[PDB]
Amino acid sequence: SMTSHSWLCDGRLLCLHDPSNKNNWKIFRECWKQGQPVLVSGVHKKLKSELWKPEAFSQEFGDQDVDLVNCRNCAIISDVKVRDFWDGFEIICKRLRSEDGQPMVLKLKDWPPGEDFRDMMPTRFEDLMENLPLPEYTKRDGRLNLASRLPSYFVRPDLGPKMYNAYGLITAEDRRVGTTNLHLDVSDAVNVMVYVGIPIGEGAHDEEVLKTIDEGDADEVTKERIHDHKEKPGALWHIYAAKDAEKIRELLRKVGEEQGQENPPDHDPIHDQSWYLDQTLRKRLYEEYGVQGWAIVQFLGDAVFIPAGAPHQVHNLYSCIKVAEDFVSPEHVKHCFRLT
Ligand SMILES: O=C(C1CC1)N1CCN(C(=O)[C@H]2CCCO2)CC1
Ligand SMILES: [Cl-]
Ligand SMILES: [Cl-]
Ligand SMILES: [Cl-]
Ligand SMILES: [Cl-]
Ligand SMILES: [Mn+2]
Repeated sequence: SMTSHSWLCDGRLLCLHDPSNKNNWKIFRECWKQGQPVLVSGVHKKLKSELWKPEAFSQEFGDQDVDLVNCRNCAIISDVKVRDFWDGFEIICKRLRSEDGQPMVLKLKDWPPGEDFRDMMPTRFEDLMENLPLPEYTKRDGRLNLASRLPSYFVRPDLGPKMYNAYGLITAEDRRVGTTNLHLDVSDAVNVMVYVGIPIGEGAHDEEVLKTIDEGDADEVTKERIHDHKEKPGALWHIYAAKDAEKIRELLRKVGEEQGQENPPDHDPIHDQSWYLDQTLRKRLYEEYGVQGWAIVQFLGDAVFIPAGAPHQVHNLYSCIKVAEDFVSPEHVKHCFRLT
């Protein structure tokens, strides 16, 4: 039977099932006020699927100049054409190679650049903004989005949305690497998975994806979404409550010191965006500091709601296109205030 919602993370994560249900706010606001993330499934069914394909981005925009990041070692690949990224998205024999001769796991940096999404892609902008869930929170002029209503005493988010494009991590060694490292945002965000590319040429890499989800601490109901419904998993997230951010900084200062980094006692390892919490670090956070997080698998069409101030990291299982919009909910406006 169709149902309004369900629970993941053993009851700790709300999953809303109908992205356009006008009564979603009633279930949402109780979880959101407690500083929890929220998942909304089914957004892909509301979109024009032909606007979100890697081959269309390559054909329409392929001649623009961009920088890429090598996810395995953080090396920057400077001033290449954006088609050099898109044409290797799903076909592995077309990817740029490292010196070792392996195909690289790449992230497309800052594209479209700054606030240019709306100017470059007006039809994509319309399709996304008209179909975001919880529209009183997430639309630029929603009644519960304070972004446009705040004085300079508050840090205001840039004009969005922002696109996040990267290949899937592949090997056993890749399990310890992030697509996006641990960081926090002073605004709320909604992050939508609009396309998942399961490759060909090394298509059989499906069993290391299961070990990554399992070792990632994913709950038994999330594991059922693969085996039972054959949905496409895009990315493994870890999110932590805003209230736990200082204890995470204490762990990362102690590990930095153990690894012979030489850091002043006050430096901020979350702001640095230099760490990915692997299975060893996540267990140490729990055992030594008493901190539990949320392990979330984002499938095609899932919208992840990330609370302001919540530390979070992202690990792509397959090649992903994500589109995110920042907003300022009244529940979390304290996180962007410039005093006390
Ligand atoms: O006590 C709180 C509230 C959450 C409980 N905060 C202190 C830290 N904080 C900041 O430093 C601002 C300075 C400009 C942007 O972030 C904001 C949040
Ligand atoms: Cl909060
Ligand atoms: Cl467009
Ligand atoms: Cl709403
Ligand atoms: Cl990063
Ligand atoms: Mn973020």
